Amino acid sequence: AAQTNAPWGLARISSTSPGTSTYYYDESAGQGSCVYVIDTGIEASHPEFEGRAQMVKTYYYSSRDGNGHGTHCAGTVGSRTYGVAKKTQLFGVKVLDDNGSGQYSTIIAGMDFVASDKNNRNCPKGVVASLSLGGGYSSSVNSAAARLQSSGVMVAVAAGNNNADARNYSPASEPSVCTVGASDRYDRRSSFSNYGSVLDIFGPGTDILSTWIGGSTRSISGTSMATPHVAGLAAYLMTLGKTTAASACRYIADTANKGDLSNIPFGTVNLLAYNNYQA
Ligand SMILES: [Ca+2]
Repeated sequence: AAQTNAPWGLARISSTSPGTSTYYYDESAGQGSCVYVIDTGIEASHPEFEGRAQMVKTYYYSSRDGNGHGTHCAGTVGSRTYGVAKKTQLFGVKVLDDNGSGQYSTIIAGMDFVASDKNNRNCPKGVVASLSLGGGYSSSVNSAAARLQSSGVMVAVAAGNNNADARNYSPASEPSVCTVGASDRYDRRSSFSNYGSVLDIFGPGTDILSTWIGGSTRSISGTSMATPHVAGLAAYLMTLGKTTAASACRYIADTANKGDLSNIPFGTVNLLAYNNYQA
């Protein structure tokens, strides 16, 4: 399949080179996989989701995304126009309030929720979780992310936006999950992206067009935007049978575009997520 005039980040993850605008992908498009978006919620009624999104848990008075951030992330995972895995099922877990923040105890509960809830969902091709959130180092937050990954979910987490070593942030610093840094359309490390030996992979994170609340769209930036590119890529690859939840981060790193990014500090991987689709 080919989607012309796609958001630059979609075009980038199916290209060996920057500067193109068509997204190429196998038409299976993540069908039969599931991605949990653990964030501010998802505006499921948005037509861009085509009935494939649903809120499954909230820790607040409503399951509505009153912020937009979670809807944007979900759109990069799996919206029809802005998504990597255009046929995946999307499940929203609202651990962040409408101001975009959440207590670590609530975030931990939401991770353990996903580890159990996947047993209530039909995901024959596999399960992914996208965590575009984080704060300072917490062993409890890291151990929750480790449990989620151990349970058989491909966990993708944002590296953080501190232009610092991700070792000091959670869940970014949990070794066993897939920690995602951000790049821009000219293949630079995004100025704000964290780095360090705990990163597994980079994805597009600067000026990312996706869905927003009120049935809308907008472009925003962050490692929060890079993470769902990787989560959607994992779902896509698991539907194709190329990898599994336990192995997907390594598979993505093995098949990434290697050595092509700029402003990568010494000791940080120079790997950019790539779907290696050949039509
Ligand atoms: Ca890792």
